[PDB]
Amino acid sequence: ELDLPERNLDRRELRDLVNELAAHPERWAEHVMFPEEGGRHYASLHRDAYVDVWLLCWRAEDDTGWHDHDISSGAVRVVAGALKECNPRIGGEHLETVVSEGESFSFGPDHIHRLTGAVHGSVSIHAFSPPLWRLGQYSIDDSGVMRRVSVSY
Amino acid sequence: GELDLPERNLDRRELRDLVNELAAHPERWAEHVMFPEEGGRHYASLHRDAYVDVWLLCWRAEDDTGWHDHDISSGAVRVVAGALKECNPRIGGEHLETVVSEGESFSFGPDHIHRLTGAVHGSVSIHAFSPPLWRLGQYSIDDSGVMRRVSVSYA
Ligand SMILES: [Mg+2]
Ligand SMILES: [Mn+2]
Ligand SMILES: [Mn+2]
Repeated sequence: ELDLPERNLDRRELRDLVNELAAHPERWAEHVMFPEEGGRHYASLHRDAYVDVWLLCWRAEDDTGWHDHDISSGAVRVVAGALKECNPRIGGEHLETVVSEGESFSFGPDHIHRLTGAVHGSVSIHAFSPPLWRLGQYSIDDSGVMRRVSVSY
Repeated sequence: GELDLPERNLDRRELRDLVNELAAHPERWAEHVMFPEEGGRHYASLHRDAYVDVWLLCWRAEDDTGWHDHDISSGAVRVVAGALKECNPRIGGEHLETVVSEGESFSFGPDHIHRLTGAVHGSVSIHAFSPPLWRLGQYSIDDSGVMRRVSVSYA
């Protein structure tokens, strides 16, 4: 439990949150784990009615896929390693951005992105507000038409 | 008002059956026909409950829904009069367009992304959603090309 307001957080507060937490390894160091081949390691660092905070440990094999967070704003802090944040572009020229250790970014609830290209041993802290309850997972058929599946997580 | 429908969700086929049968019963919707001189596309509610939403839409040639999805709602359209253009997005910009003319209908599942543009003034269509259309995702494109989905409450 942290000293946060009794409400949903905007993306500026979420960014400060992931960084403040990166600066307190005492609360996330023990949850680091790189499954040799299970699923992308999730570790709840704090969950309440207003915020979900996760620690993610990445293998080179991990990819979120194109997705959105419905109504949830979000922030990411790379603790170690580096991630690839891609934002969709109609036309196929998808904007791609390498986010290196020490760096962080945030976004509002309308964000569509994909996290991948994780160098082995990468560690990141992800916070969502309101809590992440439903996501939209996009897919493109062989023909080219795009879909959005609402999923539970 | 309210239609006498089952107390459960309807699938795509049932939603298409519904909009087609309502077209054949103008007593249920003829009175709600209206084409705004100005003030946004006209929507009139025919039925809203915990399982199904039904709307009558009256189109002017300018009207446009924009690119959007229906979250978890399956849906169906019947064009009663005139015609609409049903566009489906394509990464590349070559969006798939399809004129839906009077008498014609189509259904879709919850994963559908589309845009409907009124093709002719005086067009009228019936739209049904199950589960109810209480949340809608409206897509936008910045000149950078980056696309974003704004979730909206339509309940
Ligand atoms: Mg709390
Ligand atoms: Mn995400
Ligand atoms: Mn629609």
